[PDB]
Amino acid sequence: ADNYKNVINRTGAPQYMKDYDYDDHQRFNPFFDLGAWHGHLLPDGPNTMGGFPGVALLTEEYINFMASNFDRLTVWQDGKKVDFTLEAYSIPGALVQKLTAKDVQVEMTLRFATPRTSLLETKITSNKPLDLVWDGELLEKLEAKEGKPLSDKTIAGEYPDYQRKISATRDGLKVTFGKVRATWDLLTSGESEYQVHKSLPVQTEINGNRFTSKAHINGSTTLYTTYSHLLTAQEVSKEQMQIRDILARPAFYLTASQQRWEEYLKKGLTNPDATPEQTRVAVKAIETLNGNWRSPGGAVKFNTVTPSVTGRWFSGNQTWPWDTWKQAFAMAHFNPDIAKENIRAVFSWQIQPGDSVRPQDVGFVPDLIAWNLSPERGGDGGNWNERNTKPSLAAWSVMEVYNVTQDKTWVAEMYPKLVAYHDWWLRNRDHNGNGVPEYGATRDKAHNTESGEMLFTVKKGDKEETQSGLNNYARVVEKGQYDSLEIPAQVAASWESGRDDAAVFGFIDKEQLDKYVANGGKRSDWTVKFAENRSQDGTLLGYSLLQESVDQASYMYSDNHYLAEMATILGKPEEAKRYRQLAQQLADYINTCMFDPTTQFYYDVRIEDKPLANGCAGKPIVERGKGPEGWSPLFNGAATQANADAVVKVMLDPKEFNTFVPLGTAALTNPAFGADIYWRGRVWVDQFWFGLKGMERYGYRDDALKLADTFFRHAKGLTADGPIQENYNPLTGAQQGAPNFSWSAAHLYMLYNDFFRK
Amino acid sequence: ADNYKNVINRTGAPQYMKDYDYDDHQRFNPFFDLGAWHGHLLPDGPNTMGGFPGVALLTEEYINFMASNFDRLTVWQDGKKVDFTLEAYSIPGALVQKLTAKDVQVEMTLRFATPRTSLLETKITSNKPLDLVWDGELLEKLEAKEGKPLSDKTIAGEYPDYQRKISATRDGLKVTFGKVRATWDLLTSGESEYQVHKSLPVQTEINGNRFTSKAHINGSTTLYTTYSHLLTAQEVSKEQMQIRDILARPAFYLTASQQRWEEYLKKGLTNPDATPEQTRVAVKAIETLNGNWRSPGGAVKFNTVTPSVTGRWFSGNQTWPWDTWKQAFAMAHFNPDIAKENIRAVFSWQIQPGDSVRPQDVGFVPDLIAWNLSPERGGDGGNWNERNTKPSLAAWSVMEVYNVTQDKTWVAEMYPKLVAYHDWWLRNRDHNGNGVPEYGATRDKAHNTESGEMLFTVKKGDKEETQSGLNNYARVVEKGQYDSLEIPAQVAASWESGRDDAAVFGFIDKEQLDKYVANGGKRSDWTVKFAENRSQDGTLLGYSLLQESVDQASYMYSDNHYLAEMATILGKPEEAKRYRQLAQQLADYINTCMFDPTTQFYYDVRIEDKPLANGCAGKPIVERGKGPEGWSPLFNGAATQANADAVVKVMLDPKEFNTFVPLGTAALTNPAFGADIYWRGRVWVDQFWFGLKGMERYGYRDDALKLADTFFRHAKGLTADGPIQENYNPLTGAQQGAPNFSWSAAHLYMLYNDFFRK
Ligand SMILES: [Ca+2]
Ligand SMILES: [Ca+2]
Repeated sequence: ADNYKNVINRTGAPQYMKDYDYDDHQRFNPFFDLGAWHGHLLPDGPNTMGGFPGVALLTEEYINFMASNFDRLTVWQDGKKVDFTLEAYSIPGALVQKLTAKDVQVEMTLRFATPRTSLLETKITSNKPLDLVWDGELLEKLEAKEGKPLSDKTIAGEYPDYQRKISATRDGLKVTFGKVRATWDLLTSGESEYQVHKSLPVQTEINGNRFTSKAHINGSTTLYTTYSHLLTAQEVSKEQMQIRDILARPAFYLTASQQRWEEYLKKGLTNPDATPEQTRVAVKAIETLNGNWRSPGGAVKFNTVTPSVTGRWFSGNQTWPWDTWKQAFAMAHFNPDIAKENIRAVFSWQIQPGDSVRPQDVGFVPDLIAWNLSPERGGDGGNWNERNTKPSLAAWSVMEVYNVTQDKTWVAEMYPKLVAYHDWWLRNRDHNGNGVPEYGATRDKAHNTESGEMLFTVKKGDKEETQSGLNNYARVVEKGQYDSLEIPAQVAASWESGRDDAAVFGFIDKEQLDKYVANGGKRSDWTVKFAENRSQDGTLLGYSLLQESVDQASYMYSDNHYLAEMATILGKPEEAKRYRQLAQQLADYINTCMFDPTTQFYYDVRIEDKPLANGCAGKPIVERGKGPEGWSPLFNGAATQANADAVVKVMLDPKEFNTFVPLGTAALTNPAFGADIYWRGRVWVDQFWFGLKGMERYGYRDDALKLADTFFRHAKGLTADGPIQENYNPLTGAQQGAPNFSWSAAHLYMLYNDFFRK
Repeated sequence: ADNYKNVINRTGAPQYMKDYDYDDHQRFNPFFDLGAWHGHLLPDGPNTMGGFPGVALLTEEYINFMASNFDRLTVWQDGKKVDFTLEAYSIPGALVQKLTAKDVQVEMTLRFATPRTSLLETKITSNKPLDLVWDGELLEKLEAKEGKPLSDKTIAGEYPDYQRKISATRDGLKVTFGKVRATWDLLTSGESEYQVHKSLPVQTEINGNRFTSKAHINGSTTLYTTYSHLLTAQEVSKEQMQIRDILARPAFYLTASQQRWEEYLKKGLTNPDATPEQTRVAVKAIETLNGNWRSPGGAVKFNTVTPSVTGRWFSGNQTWPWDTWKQAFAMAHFNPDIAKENIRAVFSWQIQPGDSVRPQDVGFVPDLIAWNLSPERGGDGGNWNERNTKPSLAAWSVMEVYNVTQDKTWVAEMYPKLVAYHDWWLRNRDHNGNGVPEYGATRDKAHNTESGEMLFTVKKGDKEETQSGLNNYARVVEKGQYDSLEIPAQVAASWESGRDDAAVFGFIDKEQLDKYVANGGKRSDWTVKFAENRSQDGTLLGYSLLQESVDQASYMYSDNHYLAEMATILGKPEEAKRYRQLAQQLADYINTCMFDPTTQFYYDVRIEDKPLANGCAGKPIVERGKGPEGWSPLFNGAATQANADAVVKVMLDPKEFNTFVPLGTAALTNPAFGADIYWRGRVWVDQFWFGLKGMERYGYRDDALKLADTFFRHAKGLTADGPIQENYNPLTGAQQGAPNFSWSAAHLYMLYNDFFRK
């Protein structure tokens, strides 16, 4: 671990609870481990030297800073303060700082000991007795963006019930917090606490929101301190015995952390052809993913991994299916225990028969689960969402854990859950019943009235009229006399696709649409019709875009392929043959229906009023341009060799996808292309890797290696010490997105192992 | 009428269907009369000379231009066009233009003949034979704002089904229109037509959207032409016999129009002490109101008057109660037949027992009625609104008609309808049941769910959350952890008050609010709580602001006061005694509860959690500042002399309301004051006149006369030829609002009658 110092800049001295960057994400990168609910930063100068500033608290679903300096050590001799020089750095699994002075030296090492407690070793070297002083102060200011205050609002003024208080204890001190149910900002139980326990007797003076503690030592000695963020009264009670254990045998906990991390690196850094710089990227990915891992909390009874511990809306233990599949696929190779847990977390809330909220969605996996359940399920959580799910690469992910562990009991455990999810797609996301799914949405309070009528708002100029009923919707779409049409259910469908702004789903701005029509196209070519899915008895099951997506179909091909393998592993030959048959049928549909012989590429197809003579639901939507979904059949292995050869030529074309940073979310030729548009131009690491793997699968590994090299040389900040983000401008390589982004980290790790090299 | 040429500039050559000003109103002022559904403009120069350009069609609920030049005459002799010099002007009730040449002259007079037809007299004087040519062309461009096109969209491109078509006929030509149901822009039945009939045979050639008609005359001759905009097949059939009668006795129709207008002027201009300039303003008001008068159309079976025939959202026959009361009050003095009809139109849709939509609203008068009924009543109209009503000055208006006509049958006719409306307020707009109504909203699809749960949206940052249920609402308001709360029913309540952005109703911008709090005030001081009103058996009747408005209480005083007067006139002494008692109780409440001695003014009171010891629902809301409602008790006669004396001192204070243009919608001292804010500073003619009348009622006629003079000398454009608008900046006198605004015209006329003097 010592070979990788400061892979990510973890220094910082927060002055606001919400010390955000331009996109509302915490602008510092705290160290979290063991799935804990609090993190720490490194001192950035004389003002924070002696402690690890920026205590970051994960308040159920958000990350909020508690203080800048807190338990910062200063040393005194003969009544005079010792003058230290600072050296601070992070390593995978720990924060370290060394203070050097003539007669006194201090070496502090901070590692995590339990899912709720971090351990600080303060090794003091001194030839004479000394007086120690620790100080701390809770933050007062509420919000800032890029170092500048957004307002003069204070934490206490904004949250009168927070009522933070510092109290002395028999072996340290604790901060207590009142109950705050700020749905989108701060969530506490009224029983949460931040505790500080120490190995020596200390003298504490509390002055409101600041404190000063003193202690006298006789000479060189090593003290131990535990820091714990406990979210409930039960957690507080349970942790006490652990804290006692930690202080009694601190060496065991330091060693356990050290060995655990040596193992992550040993198991994960498996590419001997990688350069030191490329290996460092892999380590950054490992640090990022492990930092985003959260232990069980609230409604989530399993360890999980979120998109970003520092993200505005991705913190706490908020978990999404899409992210989980890629996260677990990567983590299977270095932290398999958590990879498995993350998958379990998502499936733990899979809809069961007789569900109290949506019995018509058996097998469904929620878009978002978190500490707090939605009001529909008895909680007060505002994030918990069941309006949609995400593209399914669940089987792919489960199989990867097996590839590494060869644990058949893991397959036995997950198989029935994967089958239930697989079956749900076919019942609730197959409007025309041809076995090829569509992205869509569920029946929900945000999508329809009490009686089941689909809600929608028509916008024209400054007029906004809300209506309901599929019939009325049909009439409105026909006339097309509106500037825009907002359908909550269709918005949810865009979320279900994983690319809510992609051109293929009808997203194009006025400027682009005008040019399109000016070139001979019709604005109606961009209208994606919507439909409801009802059972044979008339029961509303959900909704579907009247369009079948080629990536969706390819993921379904993958699902069947892996389910067939699992069935074989479990000794279920007949089920294996069925899935093998389902896979073949999907491959044939993908190749016959979604491949356009003329443009030599794959596209989505509309579910037209009547199917084509060949049985296809509709023709490929070539007019909306080419996108990454085009190589989904290659990545998933549904493509024929000839069609793959054709797609690869387009991918390598500099006028299409072979840009400064290759394989973006829309070809340069796409009418809705935008170099800065998230899903209509920007390059995402997952789609990029899918592309290279698809290329490799059909015999083009040499070309994939070339594109990977281009990516390594052009993707901005790759070899720097900044946090991992979400995407890149394809022309400039400039980064955008939330810092410490999990799925980017996951695919960067995959790239390191599969395509990066000297 | 000849003494008033060009009172309003009616010249113009529209080049767009929507030739709008900066606020989306048609930038020209077409001549409309007899309640017809089409209007004409005067030629602006050589380009339009020979015809009356800018055919304006009232397409059910909107005003849309059809063409610039249409049926424009040019005269030819020996193949050479006769060169004419132009003279054109409008007079009350007619448009006139004269073309002068050496040996040829043409005199054209255009007046309206029926509620669907205008008549043009073309008198040609010539010493030699001549070849006549009439030409026209339909507009092509869709929209522009003050001359600058808003896009390159064409009419046909925007409305593919409009399919305008010109066809030749044996006696002229016609333009037919396809069926267009563009709710917010253009409404046609698919059977509407614009017909041109002439007294002399002409050969018409059609070329796409343009036409040319030719005829040869042997010398001086006078021809007659009729122009008719017919909106339905039935109207088309019915008008034919009218056109025949018109062409058989053209001079009789011209005379009838002339006489009708001489009568309007004789009846209306009765102030012998007015200056020529002040009289001209009265004439402009008369022309404006008569132009906004519409004959029966669609669902409205009575003649009515709209806020503005040229308004973006006030055209067609859209009618509101608030406007109607003031419109009829003024029109009683010159066009009483239509004043009565306007009142009848509003009450024709008053809710009756057993109503199919809102049986719980018997007596209720809709906020907006128009050609097309709402979908809830079987139509496809989007304007028809029953989410709320308007302040009630219905009795006051009905009484003015009686004061002029002395027709007791009129009072007998309206009395029961007024009584029903009176009773509705007490049942559905008195949340705490103390007999003092509040402004509120009805049960509506836009306000609540099918089960009757009140809808509302909570906004925090970029997060929006639509919830339902009064209990949930109460909680949200208690926590106050939001930036804004959007409640459809409360929005409708602001519409019912007639001042949707008034300070007293909680409307204040961030800057102003931050300043208020910085000065020691509480932000919650501007929070107006809301409540539902339910009957004994639990039926939802509607909603009420938890606030009793002083103007509302004063209008209820007025209602009872005038009903008592009517009961006496109708010989119902016991009913009179009851209304007198109710009026008395309201006056006592207004004087005891809403008057604040300290600031010498009246204010709304909150309906506090518990009433005050004296029985008042709450303390006057003095902290939100003073507004025009403060003198409502004076205008309506509810104030005691002592309280009136106090209020008048504040009104005449230049640091409060006695500004450049006096008596605006918010005192200069109001914390939410804004010189350009419609309801928080701007001066409206109705509130101004209410103030002068209130002043006069309590002995201050001298001061009211002075303010009237100040208004006449300071209100911008008053003596110019521009159309009447909505309001004025109190500091500069600058105008804003829809052109040809009815209620401003109504009150300007009242000012002419009551206070304007030499
Ligand atoms: Ca399908
Ligand atoms: Ca009341």
